[PDB]
Amino acid sequence: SKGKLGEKISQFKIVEELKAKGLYAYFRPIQSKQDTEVKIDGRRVLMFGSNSYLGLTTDTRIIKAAQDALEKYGTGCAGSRFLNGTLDIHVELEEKLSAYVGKEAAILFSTGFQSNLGPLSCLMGRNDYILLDERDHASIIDGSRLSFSKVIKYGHNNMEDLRAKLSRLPEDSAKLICTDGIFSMEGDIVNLPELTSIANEFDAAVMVDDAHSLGVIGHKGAGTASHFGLNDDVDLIMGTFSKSLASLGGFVAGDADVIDFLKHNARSVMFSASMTPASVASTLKALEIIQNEPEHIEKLWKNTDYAKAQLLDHGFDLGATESPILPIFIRSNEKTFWVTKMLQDDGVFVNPVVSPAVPAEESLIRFSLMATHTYDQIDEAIEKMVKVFKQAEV
Amino acid sequence: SKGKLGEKISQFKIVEELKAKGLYAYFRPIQSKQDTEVKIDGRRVLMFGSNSYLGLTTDTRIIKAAQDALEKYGTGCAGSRFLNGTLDIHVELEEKLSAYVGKEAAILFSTGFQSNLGPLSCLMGRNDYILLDERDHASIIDGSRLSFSKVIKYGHNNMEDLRAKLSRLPEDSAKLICTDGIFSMEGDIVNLPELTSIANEFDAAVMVDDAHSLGVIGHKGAGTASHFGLNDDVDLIMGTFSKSLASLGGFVAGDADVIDFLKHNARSVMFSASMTPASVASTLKALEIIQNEPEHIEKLWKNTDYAKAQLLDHGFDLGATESPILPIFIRSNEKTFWVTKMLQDDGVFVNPVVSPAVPAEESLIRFSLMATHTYDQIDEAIEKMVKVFKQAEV
Ligand SMILES: Cc1ncc(COP(=O)(O)O)c(CN[C@H](C(=O)O)[C@@H](C)O)c1O
Ligand SMILES: Cc1ncc(COP(=O)(O)O)c(CN[C@H](C(=O)O)[C@@H](C)O)c1O
Repeated sequence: SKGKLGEKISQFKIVEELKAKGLYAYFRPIQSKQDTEVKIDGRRVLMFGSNSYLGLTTDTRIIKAAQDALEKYGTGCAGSRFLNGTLDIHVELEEKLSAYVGKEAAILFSTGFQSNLGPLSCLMGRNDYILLDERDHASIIDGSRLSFSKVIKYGHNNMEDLRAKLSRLPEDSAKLICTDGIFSMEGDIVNLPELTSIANEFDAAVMVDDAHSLGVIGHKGAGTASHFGLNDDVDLIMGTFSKSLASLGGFVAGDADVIDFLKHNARSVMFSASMTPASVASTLKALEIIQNEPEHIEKLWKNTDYAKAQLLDHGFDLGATESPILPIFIRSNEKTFWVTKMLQDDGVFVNPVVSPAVPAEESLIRFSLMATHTYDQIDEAIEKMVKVFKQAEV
Repeated sequence: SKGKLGEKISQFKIVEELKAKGLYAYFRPIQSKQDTEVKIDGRRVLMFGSNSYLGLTTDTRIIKAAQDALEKYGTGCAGSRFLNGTLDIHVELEEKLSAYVGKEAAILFSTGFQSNLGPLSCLMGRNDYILLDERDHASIIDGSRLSFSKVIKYGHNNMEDLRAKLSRLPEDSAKLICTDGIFSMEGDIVNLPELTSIANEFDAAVMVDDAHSLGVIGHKGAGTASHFGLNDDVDLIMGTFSKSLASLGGFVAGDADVIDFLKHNARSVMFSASMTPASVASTLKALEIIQNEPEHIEKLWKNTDYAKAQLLDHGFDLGATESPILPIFIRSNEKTFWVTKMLQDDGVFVNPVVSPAVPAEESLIRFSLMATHTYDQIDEAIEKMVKVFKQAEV
């Protein structure tokens, strides 16, 4: 029955207002591959809003690997990994990821989101604590809320605040610190050296979410611990397959004993169907390409360095990025919606960040690079972004 | 750092004990398609532990649809639906599911699990209530824990308990009742007529999880509301693609206004990458086959009725199933592990249910049918289950 339910959704007017103003730019149906240009309503649009940092969702070797796994294994596993849903290829991908990030063992999950729900829900319990950077990804906060522990947020990359909050806690309690590696809103990197120095002083577990780091930072893209040399100070390396690795799913890697506990105790793997064969095979082939062909990472960074220089040279106000995520400040929700829509209509796809995710005065568009971008495409998008920022009076 | 973390996992000994006793039967790597027989360590095993109720993960039309979508759309969308991760085919599948279950609109999620997290986390808030059957799936409890509401469990299919608990709540509060349609542990059906009569008297929203119901009950498999004629008394129909539909993902269907609110407010869709093209295409083709070819559902039920009769005739103790899930009571955790392993070694795959999921005295194995099972395969598995139950002294 719908009386109270209708009242619960009654105040949510922003979508109807964006649509009626002709500003609504969400859920655009793309008609093509995710690539440097996409097709929407039959036309071509430059894509600067993707997480496919290495451009690999169009790699024919990865497409064929997935098609071959469909041929051999079919469309789905139709069960949980612990029962009837494990394939030989899931185990192969766990062994290959463990080798890649330098850990004993790994467990896959069917999404990146569920990869954070698993360890955050089941390791810390009653009388224990989870410490979260306040800018951590939504799946980390949600995973931590599914624990029976006390969740404490600390200021963004604020090591004095982390240390102070750890200092207040009972000695006879377990603690876990969970952080994004690269944070996707400003593209900044966690202070892993100081965070792990603090974790060691308080004997806190460390988990790093490398969604935006794998294929981006670290030796051969192996992530944030690799970038800092701190593999031995990080208990759990989490990653996703939905960004550089061109697929869907994620993993948690760490010591065999911890991984054995997770794979039998995390509800998000015990009670959810396993990755499809096609996604396992595409992740395996993408992982082989990222390591064997260094050109993908190198050009991602050539594009990132070029576009960042060009944006700063044209006088854009950039956030404190250290990654291929170039946050461009607009500082008005209304201008951010207007710029986003006018750019889409003019052939450029960027992603808006608006209230209530951020304050109006910090509203921005995210311009993300892919290894497959050309300097001509970057130049075309920046020319159009100068024109639209002119029209919008930013 | 690992001192307290090592202490947190120290008491978890059951897996090391099962392995050392030679009883461990979990995470078996299958080397073939999910089918009526699977290959494990090179040998052939009858599969009676699957959720693929219609046998469709091997349908060449569904395999080819997925391979064609890889060819056209690549391996992944690399973003959230609201940004750069919507395809025309996602929208097509939402419109087709809305038509199938008889609702205005639908929103996909990348897993069934995340399909429950979405509506349960974001509709009821502070000062509101979620009412859950105590046997609801883990993803429903977890979704409800991610709300800011008060979560109340009621006794399993206990309508007097549901009504009593609703009666205690403030009138000036929203309420939502969430139930599995078919419950997977005993295979029983929710009392939807009485639950919806109570919901109407208290103006509570109703959500049904039809993971095990789609392709199983209802007209052309359209689920639990369809089975009872109660579409107009159910606000939200949730389903998964990982069972009859042979794929990965799920959806929530309902009124356009409610679905518009969810798709913009559910963290599990705002902050998680969209279904891969291959999985969208396989779900679309499976959905077309389930409706157009009635033989799949009919034979699922011919197999279910045959196997249930044969189990009862051989004197097995069955749970209160109304579905293709045939729960066989063993009532000893040690016998359940032993029977499960001896059956696997002898060529039969069933799924154990043990403490702490259930009391020792209610421990059981689940024997599930698929439309593609033959009566000969059913007979072979029951012959082997009689032999192993003899050896185990059940
Ligand atoms: C009633 C119900 N709802 C939701 C889900 C989650 O849907 P999924 O993410 O697509 O798996 C399941 C999963 N049931 C199986 C289980 O919990 O064993 C799982 C393996 O598919 C379920 O049984
Ligand atoms: C830091 C981080 N962790 C975990 C996840 C979840 O991984 P997924 O389930 O594979 O998507 C994301 C998703 N980031 C994107 C986002 O939140 O917009 C999402 C679309 O992929 C992320 O940015």
